[PDB]
Amino acid sequence: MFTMKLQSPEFQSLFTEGLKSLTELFVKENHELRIAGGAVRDLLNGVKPQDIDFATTATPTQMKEMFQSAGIRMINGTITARLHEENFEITTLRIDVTTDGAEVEFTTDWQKDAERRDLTINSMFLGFDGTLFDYFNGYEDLKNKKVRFVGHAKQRIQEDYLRILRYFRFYGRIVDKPGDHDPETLEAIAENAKGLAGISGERIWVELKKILVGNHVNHLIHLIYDLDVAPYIGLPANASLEEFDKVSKNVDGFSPKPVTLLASLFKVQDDVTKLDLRLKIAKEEKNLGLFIVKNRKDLIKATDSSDPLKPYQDFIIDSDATTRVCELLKYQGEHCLLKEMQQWSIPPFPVSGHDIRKVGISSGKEIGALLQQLREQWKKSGYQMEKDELLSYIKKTL
Amino acid sequence: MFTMKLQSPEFQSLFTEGLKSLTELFVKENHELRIAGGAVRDLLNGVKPQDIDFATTATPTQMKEMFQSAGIRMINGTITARLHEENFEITTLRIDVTTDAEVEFTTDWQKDAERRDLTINSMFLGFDGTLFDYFNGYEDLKNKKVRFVGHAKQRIQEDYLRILRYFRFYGRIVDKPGDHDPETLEAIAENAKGLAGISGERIWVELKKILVGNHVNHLIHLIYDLDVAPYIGLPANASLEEFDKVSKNVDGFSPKPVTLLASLFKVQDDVTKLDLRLKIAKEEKNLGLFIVKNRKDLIKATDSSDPLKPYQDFIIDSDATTRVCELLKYQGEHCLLKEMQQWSIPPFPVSGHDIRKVGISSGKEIGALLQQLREQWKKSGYQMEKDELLSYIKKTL
Ligand SMILES: [Cl-]
Ligand SMILES: [Cl-]
Ligand SMILES: [Cl-]
Ligand SMILES: [Cl-]
Ligand SMILES: [Cl-]
Ligand SMILES: [Cl-]
Ligand SMILES: [Cl-]
Ligand SMILES: [Cl-]
Repeated sequence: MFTMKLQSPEFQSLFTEGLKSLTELFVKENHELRIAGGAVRDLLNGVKPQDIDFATTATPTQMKEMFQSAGIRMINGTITARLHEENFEITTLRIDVTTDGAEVEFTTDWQKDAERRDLTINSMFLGFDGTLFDYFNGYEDLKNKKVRFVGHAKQRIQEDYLRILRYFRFYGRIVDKPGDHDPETLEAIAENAKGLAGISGERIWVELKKILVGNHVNHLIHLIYDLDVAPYIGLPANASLEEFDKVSKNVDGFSPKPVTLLASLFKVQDDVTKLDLRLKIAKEEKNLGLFIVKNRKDLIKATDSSDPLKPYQDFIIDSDATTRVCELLKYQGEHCLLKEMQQWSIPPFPVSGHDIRKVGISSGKEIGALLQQLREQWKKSGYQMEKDELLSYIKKTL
Repeated sequence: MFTMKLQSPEFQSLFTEGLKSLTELFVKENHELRIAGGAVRDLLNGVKPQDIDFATTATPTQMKEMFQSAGIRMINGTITARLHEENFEITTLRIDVTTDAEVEFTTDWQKDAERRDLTINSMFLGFDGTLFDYFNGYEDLKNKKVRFVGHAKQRIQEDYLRILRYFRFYGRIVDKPGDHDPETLEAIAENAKGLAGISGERIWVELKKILVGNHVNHLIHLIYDLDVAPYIGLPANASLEEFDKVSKNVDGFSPKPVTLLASLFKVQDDVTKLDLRLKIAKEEKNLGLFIVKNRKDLIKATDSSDPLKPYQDFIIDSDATTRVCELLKYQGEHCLLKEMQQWSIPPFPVSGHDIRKVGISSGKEIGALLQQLREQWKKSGYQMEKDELLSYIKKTL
């Protein structure tokens, strides 16, 4: 028969020498291997996936044995094999066992493993021929832009409260015009938001960062506040949503770091330190937040000036600074200054003691006095004058 | 009082704007600065020195502060300053600390002199021309004596490369070779094996200086006689008769070091073995191979119209000129060497359009006639010019 199979440049680009060797090994050893989960959703949406999860009927012991006998190196129910300088993370199909005191049972039933997954658009498998295995209407849901739980929203949320944030993230990722949400899902989120207080800051921060750099971040942050999710994920309860609205417009299209956008919710430095206590963020992330909150009102472009970028250049010359300044320029919506700053090479002071000796000066004190005069001119020019102009200038002084 | 100070054109020639600026700086900052080492020996021998070693009581930290404070550029216990388009390498006086390498800075000139190797290299010269000599180096220099500060055995064992230094400086200062201090020869012979622990790069630097310096014949003989040869990458069974002939052949004609060395090599494998030990440059290796391969067969066309022709043919058929000129030096062909060095490689002087003119229009016929002329031109030793070749071909037609 003829049947529908996926074909695209995004799918084709996955078939590296490693992947071809892996798929041939599993065929040879009579174990089914398929792409699973988020990679499938990405492929169906026309995007090459990264960090693919592969799924198999082989148990972890069978995979170990097979890789061992085939001379294939393993790294790290999941086994990671390395073939042709590429890693492949492969997980045995499983069913969760209900316990009072976490346990799974391996299975070869693809439909049972699909039923374990959260959202219908993430519950699908793809064969390497392009056959789609879809047990929960995920394909139709994806096409209709519906973000829906496998089974009942309340039950799936109460199994892992982080799925509240996943709902938001995938909604941003697939929806075109935001606004339509299933009321049973919103009800489930609002009633169970408090469950997020029991989830690690690390897990939350991973998802929140994806929401912040993803599409429809304005809609989603508003919904997070509107459903009272915000307090349980380390966000201040009384944020300036007006500032967030301005800043989200400012950074749109300019690849903000997640903390850049999050800082528009912070009134004071203490909100960064409170967020850190909850979400356990990296030093770089915290310092970025403090930098923006500290400098957003005062470190601003010069107006009626020869170089509007001069205050920012000063801050950089006087002292990681460039990254922080560029984020600030995004935050402030200074689109016509952002790229200039990204492309600005920090110039050293271009005049040396020797340059002054060459114009006839011999005294150390006099050389230092002249260099100081030249540093001031150089800084005054917005760090733009070069050696000859500066030396020309000093010869006049003399 | 009146005292003896050095005065010569060679000493005066050092006093550039740079050197004057440098000396004034050290006086103003109250640090003694003197010329040291080999530059002093050269000056005492009547020659302007090239890569002068300056010595000072100032520490390296003091010199960096002095130069920075004065806006003077430093380059890369030694500090190098650039003033008035010239570099000056200045080293703080030091003493070596015995360890199971470390030094201590000193302001005692005599202690730094005692660290130096040979008495003729252990002196200092003030910029007024005062000589500071703690180990009889001036007397040894005038008497042509190459003598260690302290005992030869102990100094050689601190740095076995000092064996080659002894040879080098013996060739440099002695006029009639033959008198060697027996304690020094004994120290060399007993410790020659220690050169096996010295890197080939360091050895090759010194060996090259010996090969292009005076009295190379005596020195290579002494290297073999004292059994230093096997430890510095030379073959044990060399043809010293060939060496004697070639050292006489190249004398006065500035041989490259490998040109003279190749006279010790019986076959190409000796070049390859020297290279394994001494890690020589590709051009140095290829010169050795060229000489060994060609010395017997690439020879002048005796009793011919152009004796140089074999060599010219080699160059035309394909660094070849440099290699051939070294071969001519090797071979003692003094009456051919300069002619080759001044020979411009001539292009074949006739083109197809010359054959066309008074031609001949067929491309095929043009190429046949040009071939005939290339042949006459080569036959003539590449000296016939366009007009002579065209007259020749007109006759042929
Ligand atoms: Cl690898
Ligand atoms: Cl958790
Ligand atoms: Cl507000
Ligand atoms: Cl960190
Ligand atoms: Cl600077
Ligand atoms: Cl060494
Ligand atoms: Cl012999
Ligand atoms: Cl030609």
